[PDB]
Amino acid sequence: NLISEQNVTVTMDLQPVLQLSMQGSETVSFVFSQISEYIGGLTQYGAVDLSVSSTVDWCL
Amino acid sequence: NLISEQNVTVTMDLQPVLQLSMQGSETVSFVFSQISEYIGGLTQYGAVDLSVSSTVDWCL
Repeated sequence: NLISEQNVTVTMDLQPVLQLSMQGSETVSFVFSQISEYIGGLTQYGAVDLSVSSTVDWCL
Repeated sequence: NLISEQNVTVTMDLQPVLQLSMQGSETVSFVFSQISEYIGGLTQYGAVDLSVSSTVDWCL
């Protein structure tokens, strides 16, 4: 039972990837100068959007 | 507790709205040429009207 052997060591790392990419304007400005704006207020549509890249279970 | 975050800054300004709109004649003329006008005087009805648009408490 003569034995000649060679060994290799395998190292595997699962680095966590957590990315939150936001597109839009980092300043959102509401300007009230008319009466209508005062009574009803500015409604801004699609100001900021968020995209999520993840490896594990995530909650935003 | 890996964290990926994005921040947006919201700026809200409440600009004061103060409007006094006058309708009528900016010159009001009283002409006295008859005796009756002298003794009793001209009475002018609805010479000037004022409309107020405001955001805060106001006194006219």
